Amino acid sequence: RLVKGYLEISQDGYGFLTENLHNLESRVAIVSAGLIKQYALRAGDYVVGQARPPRENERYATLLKVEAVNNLDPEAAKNRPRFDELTPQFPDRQIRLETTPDELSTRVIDLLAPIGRGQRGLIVAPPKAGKTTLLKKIANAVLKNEPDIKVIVLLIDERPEEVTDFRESVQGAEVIASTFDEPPQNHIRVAEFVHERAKRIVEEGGHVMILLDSITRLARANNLVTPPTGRTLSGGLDSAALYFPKRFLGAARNIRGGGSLTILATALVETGSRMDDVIFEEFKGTGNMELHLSRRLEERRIFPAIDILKSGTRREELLLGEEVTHKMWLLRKVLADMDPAEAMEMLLARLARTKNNKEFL
Amino acid sequence: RLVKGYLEISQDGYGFLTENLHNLESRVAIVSAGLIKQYALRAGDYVVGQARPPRENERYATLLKVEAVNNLDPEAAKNRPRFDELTPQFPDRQIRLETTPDELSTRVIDLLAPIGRGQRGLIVAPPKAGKTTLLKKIANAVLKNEPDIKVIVLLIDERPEEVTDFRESVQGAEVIASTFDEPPQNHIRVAEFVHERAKRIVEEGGHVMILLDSITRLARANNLVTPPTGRTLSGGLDSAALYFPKRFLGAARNIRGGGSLTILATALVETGSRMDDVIFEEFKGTGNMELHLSRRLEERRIFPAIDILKSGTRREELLLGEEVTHKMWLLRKVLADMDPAEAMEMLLARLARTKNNKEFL
Ligand SMILES: Nc1ncnc2c1ncn2[C@@H]1O[C@H](COP(=O)(O)OP(=O)(O)O)[C@@H](O)[C@H]1O
Ligand SMILES: Nc1ncnc2c1ncn2[C@@H]1O[C@H](COP(=O)(O)OP(=O)(O)O)[C@@H](O)[C@H]1O
Ligand code: BEF
Ligand SMILES: [Mg+2]
Ligand SMILES: [Mg+2]
Repeated sequence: RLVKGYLEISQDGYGFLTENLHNLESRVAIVSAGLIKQYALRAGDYVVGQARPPRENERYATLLKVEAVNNLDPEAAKNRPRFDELTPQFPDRQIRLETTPDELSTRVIDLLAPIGRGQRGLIVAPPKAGKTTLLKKIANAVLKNEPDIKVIVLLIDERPEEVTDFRESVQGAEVIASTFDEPPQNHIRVAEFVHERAKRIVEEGGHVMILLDSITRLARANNLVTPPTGRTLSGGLDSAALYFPKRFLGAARNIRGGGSLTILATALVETGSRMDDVIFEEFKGTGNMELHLSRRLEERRIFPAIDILKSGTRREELLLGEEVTHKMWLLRKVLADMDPAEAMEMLLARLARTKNNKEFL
Repeated sequence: RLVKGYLEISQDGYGFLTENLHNLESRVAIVSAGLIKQYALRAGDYVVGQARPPRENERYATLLKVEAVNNLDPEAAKNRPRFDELTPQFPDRQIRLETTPDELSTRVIDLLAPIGRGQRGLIVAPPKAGKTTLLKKIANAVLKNEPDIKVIVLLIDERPEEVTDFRESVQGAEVIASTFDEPPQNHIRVAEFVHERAKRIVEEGGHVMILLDSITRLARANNLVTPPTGRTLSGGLDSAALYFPKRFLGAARNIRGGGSLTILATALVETGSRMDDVIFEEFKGTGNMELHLSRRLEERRIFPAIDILKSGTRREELLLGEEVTHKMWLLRKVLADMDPAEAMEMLLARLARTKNNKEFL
């Protein structure tokens, strides 16, 4: 009998193998501390192994033998550089964007913010600005441009029917979701489990995409979970709550020894709460990529409703050639001085004629 | 002897059958934990059954036998998917509106926010902006367009005489009311009971329609009831009180297995308190419909006093055909630029000539 799951090591030295729901389930498989020490297994490690029905007085199946860890033969787990000791460097492998149903979005993103491997990016938009739809387009583009990259879609505290829509429209990539009906406890648990899985995969030199809608809601759950920390930060935030979201996002990095962790998350702003603004400014100092969306552009029904002037990445030269670098610099200079909605309107009109490369030509 | 009511399960595993007043009554019928276990009854379930006079030393009549649960035989109770387990989808069945005493209002709403089954909608207006009268029009229009839909009206913390007006104007559709004379505890209890009833009916695939005036007042009661939660959001809002209103509203959804829960509620804004505005922005992120009414349009006595540009839904394509989609897109493009009051004036003048479908022609 074969069982599979993702390792979750408890406090007692033994662990369980989880399902896609990322929660304790009746079918989880027991993993003894002996096996964990035997294979240097770590939280989030994907374990596949033959198991047996539980004996009498046993409520969960026990993993008799470990077969594959993170899809590989487990000796390599013993002698590998730990994810935490991997050298972080800047995103050195740009990732072109193109999605057929709306490739305006992909070309505009590419012209506004290049994506590499190890990207620590954020999209900052008010509610109802295509934020979620842009995330969908990016997911589709990645699953066409980088099929090799494990694309993980994490949805925290968001709308269930949107969860269904992405699950259906992601063409099978790992969609982990926890709707707003769930308490922040569920959100934090699922997010951390997915995060650990991603770090374990990257520890195997893997390139991982995490499309995290509502990182702000994740921070909200973190604050709701932070037990006191004492004083209150301006806006209602807690001083020690944002440490966990900060670490969570900062995990995204490029590795010199193989693999990359790229987390692209969606940020809410212009929400009337100092809390949201403080979270945004706190995360911007950690991220390498920002794309700002304008509420007014959406109000005019101009899509993608991007605020071009505020958008950009850091170290684009590492993701773009000199010709492309000068092209983008020219484009920003031309558009820098002038109004947002008009900017998107003529950018769309000019890019609509042809693909971006010819739009240059 | 027969009795009927709605099931309210106590902490001790037994329950009582309630009347329309949605509270403890002397006439409530005891329900043993047994019957609940056999019939798998749940809170809000409507139970009808032959009862007996209570024995000596008994204060409440006891349900000797269960005959029907939610108007259907008890067997289906044992084998049915739980409401929490129902797959949510987008509102896929538009509900077209009309009320004879004001077809202007209903047709403008249809042109501004088409309604589907499972709609999580909201109308946002300052005090004295027709929100109550508009809700009255919607109640009347639904009781003419969708008699099949169980029309439940919930009036929380609102003017009593308006309650009574709705009583003789709702034409018998279930209305559960709790004026501002009641404490917030009564509001919370009654709202939760009605909510559970609605979920239980939809669990039987029923299309349930909930018109909730004073949802902001419901949130006020939630905040007043929340025992501490420690910190406070800007404007005086509690950090954890709003979870319950959020879950309450998010219950509204479209079920892919049949039935729907469509909740439309009245929101108060421009009230001079950060609290109402924070509530509005927070529920806007959960609702799939917003219809904005302008105080100035009321002050000019122009009705309905709708702010067209701010009003709109999400996924209209699922509720309207392509011709209607293009028509409304054209109408907004034309109306996008015009002043609120004057835009409404021109709209009313044009639509007054004919039924909306001929106004298209
Ligand atoms: N590129 C687009 N094309 C068509 N509609 C869009 C586009 N972007 C946004 N919208 C509309 O805006 C609404 C909100 O977009 P969404 O991204 O889901 O919200 P948010 O930006 O707050 O996550 C959607 O219902 C959608 O119809
Ligand atoms: N369509 C309308 N036609 C005539 N009078 C209206 C209309 N809408 C609102 N009003 C007037 O505005 C006042 C406030 O309306 P209502 O929505 O019932 O109260 P509130 O908006 O303060 O809850 C009422 O006294 C009513 O006479
Ligand atoms: F309305 Be957005 F999705 F926050
Ligand atoms: Mg969204
Ligand atoms: Mg009112």
